Amino acid sequence: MSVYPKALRDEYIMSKTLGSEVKLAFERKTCKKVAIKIISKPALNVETEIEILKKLNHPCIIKIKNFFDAEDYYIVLELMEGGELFDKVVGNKRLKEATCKLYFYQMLLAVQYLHENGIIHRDLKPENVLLSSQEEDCLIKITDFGHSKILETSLMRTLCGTPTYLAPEVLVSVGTAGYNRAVDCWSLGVILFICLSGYPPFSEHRTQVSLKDQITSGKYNFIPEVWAEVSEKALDLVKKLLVVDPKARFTTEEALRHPWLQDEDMKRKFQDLLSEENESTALPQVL
Ligand SMILES: CN(C)CCNC(=O)c1cc(-c2scc3c2OCCO3)cnc1N
Repeated sequence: MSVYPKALRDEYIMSKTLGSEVKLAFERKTCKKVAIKIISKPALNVETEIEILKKLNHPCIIKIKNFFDAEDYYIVLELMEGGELFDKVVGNKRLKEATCKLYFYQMLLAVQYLHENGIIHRDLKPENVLLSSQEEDCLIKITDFGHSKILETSLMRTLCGTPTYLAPEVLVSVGTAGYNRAVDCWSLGVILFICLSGYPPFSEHRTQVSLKDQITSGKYNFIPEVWAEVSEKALDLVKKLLVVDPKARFTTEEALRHPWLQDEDMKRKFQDLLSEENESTALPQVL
Protein backbone atom coordinates (compact mmCIF):
# COMPACT_ATOMS: atom_id res chain seq x y z
CA MET A 1 0.00 0.00 0.00
CA SER A 2 1.69 3.17 1.33
CA VAL A 3 2.43 4.93 4.64
CA TYR A 4 0.98 7.88 6.53
CA PRO A 5 3.06 11.09 6.46
CA LYS A 6 5.64 11.34 9.25
CA ALA A 7 4.24 14.63 10.55
CA LEU A 8 0.85 12.91 10.88
CA ARG A 9 2.29 9.85 12.61
CA ASP A 10 4.16 12.20 14.94
CA GLU A 11 0.92 13.45 16.50
CA TYR A 12 -1.65 10.75 15.84
CA ILE A 13 -2.09 7.01 15.92
CA MET A 14 -4.27 6.07 12.95
CA SER A 15 -7.07 3.55 13.32
CA LYS A 16 -10.15 2.05 11.63
CA THR A 17 -11.95 3.42 8.58
CA LEU A 18 -15.26 5.07 9.47
CA GLY A 19 -16.40 5.90 5.93
CA SER A 20 -15.18 6.24 2.33
CA GLU A 21 -12.19 8.47 3.24
CA VAL A 22 -12.59 9.14 6.97
CA LYS A 23 -10.49 7.36 9.59
CA LEU A 24 -10.64 7.13 13.36
CA ALA A 25 -7.43 8.37 14.99
CA PHE A 26 -6.04 9.02 18.47
CA GLU A 27 -4.29 12.27 19.32
CA ARG A 28 -1.12 11.30 21.22
CA LYS A 29 -0.98 14.44 23.35
CA THR A 30 -4.46 13.88 24.81
CA CYS A 31 -5.16 10.21 24.11
CA LYS A 32 -8.52 11.43 22.77
CA LYS A 33 -10.30 10.27 19.61
CA VAL A 34 -10.45 12.39 16.45
CA ALA A 35 -11.60 11.81 12.89
CA ILE A 36 -9.21 12.27 9.98
CA LYS A 37 -10.54 12.99 6.50
CA ILE A 38 -8.16 11.86 3.79
CA ILE A 39 -8.42 13.65 0.45
CA SER A 40 -6.43 12.13 -2.41
CA LYS A 41 -4.46 14.65 -4.45
CA PRO A 42 -8.10 19.05 -5.45
CA ALA A 43 -6.03 21.93 -4.03
CA LEU A 44 -8.77 24.48 -4.73
CA ASN A 45 -11.60 22.70 -2.91
CA VAL A 46 -9.29 21.78 -0.02
CA GLU A 47 -7.87 25.28 0.38
CA THR A 48 -11.37 26.79 0.67
CA GLU A 49 -12.74 24.04 2.90
CA ILE A 50 -9.89 24.67 5.37
CA GLU A 51 -10.09 28.47 5.29
CA ILE A 52 -13.83 28.27 5.88
CA LEU A 53 -13.69 25.80 8.75
CA LYS A 54 -10.94 27.80 10.46
CA LYS A 55 -12.98 31.02 10.45
CA LEU A 56 -16.36 29.58 11.43
CA ASN A 57 -17.39 29.13 15.06
CA HIS A 58 -20.78 27.52 15.70
CA PRO A 59 -21.92 24.51 17.77
CA CYS A 60 -23.67 22.91 14.77
CA ILE A 61 -20.69 23.27 12.43
CA ILE A 62 -17.71 20.88 12.55
CA LYS A 63 -14.36 22.32 13.66
CA ILE A 64 -10.95 21.69 12.18
CA LYS A 65 -8.25 20.51 14.56
CA ASN A 66 -5.27 20.09 12.26
CA PHE A 67 -4.19 19.89 8.62
CA PHE A 68 -1.51 17.94 6.78
CA ASP A 69 -0.60 18.63 3.16
CA ALA A 70 1.48 15.69 1.91
CA GLU A 71 1.16 12.93 -0.69
CA ASP A 72 -2.51 13.37 0.14
CA TYR A 73 -4.45 15.93 2.16
CA TYR A 74 -5.32 15.12 5.77
CA ILE A 75 -7.99 17.06 7.63
CA VAL A 76 -8.26 16.37 11.36
CA LEU A 77 -11.76 16.93 12.72
CA GLU A 78 -13.84 16.42 15.82
CA LEU A 79 -15.04 12.84 16.07
CA MET A 80 -18.82 12.66 15.87
CA GLU A 81 -19.62 9.42 17.67
CA GLY A 82 -23.17 9.18 16.33
CA GLY A 83 -21.95 8.98 12.75
CA GLU A 84 -23.85 10.16 9.68
CA LEU A 85 -27.53 11.10 9.51
CA PHE A 86 -27.57 8.98 6.34
CA ASP A 87 -27.42 5.75 8.37
CA LYS A 88 -30.61 6.78 10.15
CA VAL A 89 -32.70 7.19 7.00
CA VAL A 90 -31.36 4.55 4.62
CA GLY A 91 -33.54 1.52 3.81
CA ASN A 92 -36.74 3.52 4.37
CA LYS A 93 -35.80 3.93 8.00
CA ARG A 94 -37.57 6.97 9.37
CA LEU A 95 -36.99 9.17 12.37
CA LYS A 96 -39.85 9.98 14.71
CA GLU A 97 -41.18 13.45 13.98
CA ALA A 98 -39.91 14.90 17.25
CA THR A 99 -36.40 13.73 16.42
CA CYS A 100 -36.63 15.12 12.89
CA LYS A 101 -37.51 18.45 14.46
CA LEU A 102 -34.59 18.54 16.88
CA TYR A 103 -32.11 17.70 14.14
CA PHE A 104 -33.71 19.99 11.56
CA TYR A 105 -33.73 22.92 13.97
CA GLN A 106 -29.96 22.56 14.39
CA MET A 107 -29.45 22.17 10.62
CA LEU A 108 -31.39 25.41 10.18
CA LEU A 109 -29.26 27.17 12.78
CA ALA A 110 -26.08 25.97 11.08
CA VAL A 111 -27.18 27.02 7.59
CA GLN A 112 -28.52 30.32 8.88
CA TYR A 113 -25.13 30.91 10.47
CA LEU A 114 -23.39 30.06 7.18
CA HIS A 115 -25.53 32.49 5.19
CA GLU A 116 -25.06 35.34 7.71
CA ASN A 117 -21.35 34.73 7.26
CA GLY A 118 -21.46 34.83 3.45
CA ILE A 119 -20.95 31.11 2.95
CA ILE A 120 -23.04 28.72 0.89
CA HIS A 121 -22.53 24.99 1.41
CA ARG A 122 -24.02 23.86 -1.94
CA ASP A 123 -23.83 20.12 -1.25
CA LEU A 124 -25.93 19.45 1.87
CA LYS A 125 -26.95 15.78 2.14
CA PRO A 126 -27.70 13.31 4.93
CA GLU A 127 -24.08 12.09 4.70
CA ASN A 128 -22.74 15.59 5.52
CA VAL A 129 -24.85 15.83 8.65
CA LEU A 130 -23.10 14.31 11.67
CA LEU A 131 -24.56 13.14 14.99
CA SER A 132 -22.69 13.75 18.27
CA SER A 133 -23.75 10.48 19.93
CA GLN A 134 -25.67 7.24 19.52
CA GLU A 135 -28.53 8.63 21.60
CA GLU A 136 -31.27 9.90 19.33
CA ASP A 137 -31.40 13.09 21.35
CA CYS A 138 -28.07 14.63 20.37
CA LEU A 139 -26.29 17.52 18.69
CA ILE A 140 -25.65 17.61 14.96
CA LYS A 141 -22.87 19.30 13.01
CA ILE A 142 -22.65 20.07 9.29
CA THR A 143 -19.44 19.08 7.54
CA ASP A 144 -17.82 18.65 4.07
CA PHE A 145 -17.42 22.21 2.82
CA GLY A 146 -15.44 21.28 -0.30
CA HIS A 147 -18.15 22.50 -2.66
CA SER A 148 -18.84 25.67 -0.69
CA LYS A 149 -18.84 29.15 -2.19
CA ILE A 150 -17.97 32.48 -0.62
CA LEU A 151 -20.57 35.18 -1.31
CA GLU A 152 -22.05 39.51 -6.82
CA THR A 153 -19.04 41.82 -6.75
CA SER A 154 -18.47 41.30 -10.49
CA LEU A 155 -22.02 42.28 -11.41
CA MET A 156 -22.05 45.25 -9.02
CA ARG A 157 -18.89 46.58 -10.65
CA THR A 158 -20.33 45.82 -14.09
CA LEU A 159 -23.35 47.94 -13.12
CA CYS A 160 -21.08 50.84 -12.21
CA GLY A 161 -19.96 51.42 -15.76
CA THR A 162 -20.80 52.56 -19.28
CA PRO A 163 -24.35 51.13 -19.46
CA THR A 164 -24.15 51.96 -23.16
CA TYR A 165 -22.37 48.67 -23.92
CA LEU A 166 -23.96 46.37 -21.32
CA ALA A 167 -25.38 43.10 -22.75
CA PRO A 168 -29.11 42.30 -22.33
CA GLU A 169 -28.47 39.04 -20.51
CA VAL A 170 -26.37 40.81 -17.90
CA LEU A 171 -29.21 43.24 -17.15
CA VAL A 172 -31.63 40.32 -17.04
CA SER A 173 -29.45 38.48 -14.51
CA VAL A 174 -29.85 41.42 -12.10
CA GLY A 175 -33.36 40.22 -11.24
CA THR A 176 -32.11 37.00 -9.65
CA ALA A 177 -28.58 37.74 -8.47
CA GLY A 178 -27.79 37.23 -4.78
CA TYR A 179 -30.08 34.25 -4.30
CA ASN A 180 -27.48 31.49 -4.67
CA ARG A 181 -27.90 30.71 -0.96
CA ALA A 182 -31.39 29.42 -1.75
CA VAL A 183 -29.88 26.15 -3.02
CA ASP A 184 -29.07 25.24 0.61
CA CYS A 185 -32.69 25.77 1.58
CA TRP A 186 -33.79 23.47 -1.25
CA SER A 187 -31.33 20.83 0.05
CA LEU A 188 -32.69 21.26 3.58
CA GLY A 189 -36.19 20.66 2.26
CA VAL A 190 -35.17 17.44 0.56
CA ILE A 191 -33.35 16.28 3.68
CA LEU A 192 -36.39 17.13 5.84
CA PHE A 193 -38.67 15.30 3.39
CA ILE A 194 -36.48 12.20 3.65
CA CYS A 195 -36.22 12.30 7.46
CA LEU A 196 -39.99 12.68 7.91
CA SER A 197 -41.04 10.10 5.34
CA GLY A 198 -38.13 7.69 4.99
CA TYR A 199 -38.16 8.16 1.22
CA PRO A 200 -36.83 10.72 -1.34
CA PRO A 201 -39.16 13.40 -2.80
CA PHE A 202 -37.70 12.91 -6.26
CA SER A 203 -36.47 9.63 -7.76
CA GLU A 204 -36.84 7.39 -10.80
CA HIS A 205 -38.40 4.61 -8.68
CA ARG A 206 -41.76 3.40 -10.01
CA THR A 207 -42.37 6.42 -12.25
CA GLN A 208 -41.95 7.45 -15.88
CA VAL A 209 -41.25 11.15 -15.37
CA SER A 210 -37.53 11.94 -15.53
CA LEU A 211 -35.84 12.94 -12.27
CA LYS A 212 -34.99 16.28 -13.86
CA ASP A 213 -38.58 16.95 -14.87
CA GLN A 214 -39.75 16.09 -11.35
CA ILE A 215 -37.30 18.57 -9.83
CA THR A 216 -37.82 21.56 -12.13
CA SER A 217 -41.60 21.09 -11.93
CA GLY A 218 -41.33 20.76 -8.15
CA LYS A 219 -43.64 17.75 -8.30
CA TYR A 220 -42.40 15.52 -5.50
CA ASN A 221 -43.68 11.98 -5.05
CA PHE A 222 -46.39 12.29 -2.42
CA ILE A 223 -47.34 8.96 -0.80
CA PRO A 224 -50.36 9.64 1.46
CA GLU A 225 -49.96 6.36 3.35
CA VAL A 226 -46.53 7.35 4.63
CA TRP A 227 -47.35 10.99 5.32
CA ALA A 228 -50.58 10.16 7.15
CA GLU A 229 -48.33 9.55 10.15
CA VAL A 230 -46.84 13.07 9.98
CA SER A 231 -48.19 16.39 11.27
CA GLU A 232 -49.61 18.89 8.78
CA LYS A 233 -47.23 21.51 10.20
CA ALA A 234 -44.16 19.44 9.27
CA LEU A 235 -45.43 18.85 5.76
CA ASP A 236 -46.31 22.53 5.35
CA LEU A 237 -42.69 23.53 6.04
CA VAL A 238 -41.38 21.01 3.50
CA LYS A 239 -43.69 22.54 0.91
CA LYS A 240 -42.29 26.01 1.59
CA LEU A 241 -38.72 24.76 1.16
CA LEU A 242 -39.32 22.73 -1.99
CA VAL A 243 -40.38 25.85 -3.83
CA VAL A 244 -39.08 25.99 -7.41
CA ASP A 245 -38.64 29.78 -7.60
CA PRO A 246 -35.49 30.58 -5.54
CA LYS A 247 -36.74 34.10 -4.70
CA ALA A 248 -40.02 32.75 -3.24
CA ARG A 249 -38.38 29.77 -1.49
CA PHE A 250 -38.30 29.96 2.31
CA THR A 251 -35.09 31.38 3.76
CA THR A 252 -33.56 29.90 6.90
CA GLU A 253 -35.09 32.78 8.90
CA GLU A 254 -38.56 32.06 7.52
CA ALA A 255 -38.07 28.37 8.28
CA LEU A 256 -37.06 29.20 11.84
CA ARG A 257 -40.21 31.31 12.31
CA HIS A 258 -42.46 28.53 10.97
CA PRO A 259 -45.10 27.11 13.36
CA TRP A 260 -43.47 23.66 13.16
CA LEU A 261 -40.41 25.05 14.90
CA GLN A 262 -42.19 27.03 17.60
CA ASP A 263 -41.61 24.18 20.03
CA GLU A 264 -40.19 25.28 23.36
CA ASP A 265 -39.69 21.69 24.49
CA MET A 266 -37.52 20.85 21.48
CA LYS A 267 -35.61 24.07 22.07
CA ARG A 268 -35.05 23.26 25.75
CA LYS A 269 -33.68 19.86 24.77
CA PHE A 270 -31.23 21.51 22.36
CA GLN A 271 -30.18 24.09 24.94
CA ASP A 272 -29.73 21.24 27.45
CA LEU A 273 -27.55 19.28 25.05
CA LEU A 274 -25.50 22.39 24.32
CA SER A 275 -24.64 23.02 27.97
CA GLU A 276 -23.81 19.36 28.51
CA GLU A 277 -21.34 19.35 25.57
CA ASN A 278 -19.72 22.45 27.05
CA GLU A 279 -19.30 21.52 30.74
CA SER A 280 -15.85 20.02 30.14
CA THR A 281 -14.42 23.22 28.67
CA ALA A 282 -16.31 25.88 30.63
CA LEU A 283 -13.93 28.03 32.68
CA PRO A 284 -15.09 29.91 35.76
CA GLN A 285 -16.01 33.54 35.18
CA VAL A 286 -16.88 36.81 36.88
CA LEU A 287 -20.01 36.48 39.01
C1 LIG B 1 -16.99 12.77 3.77
N1 LIG B 1 -18.40 12.81 4.12
C2 LIG B 1 -19.22 11.96 3.26
C3 LIG B 1 -18.63 12.45 5.53
C4 LIG B 1 -17.57 12.88 6.57
N2 LIG B 1 -17.67 12.22 7.90
C5 LIG B 1 -17.00 12.81 9.07
O1 LIG B 1 -16.46 13.86 9.01
C6 LIG B 1 -17.09 12.02 10.40
C7 LIG B 1 -17.61 10.71 10.39
C8 LIG B 1 -17.73 9.99 11.61
C9 LIG B 1 -18.27 8.70 11.65
S1 LIG B 1 -19.00 7.90 10.44
C10 LIG B 1 -19.44 6.49 11.01
C11 LIG B 1 -19.01 6.41 12.50
C12 LIG B 1 -18.29 7.81 12.89
O2 LIG B 1 -17.80 8.02 14.21
C13 LIG B 1 -18.26 7.03 15.18
C14 LIG B 1 -18.28 5.59 14.62
O3 LIG B 1 -19.17 5.41 13.50
C15 LIG B 1 -17.30 10.62 12.86
N3 LIG B 1 -16.77 11.92 12.87
C16 LIG B 1 -16.65 12.64 11.66
N4 LIG B 1 -16.07 13.97 11.69
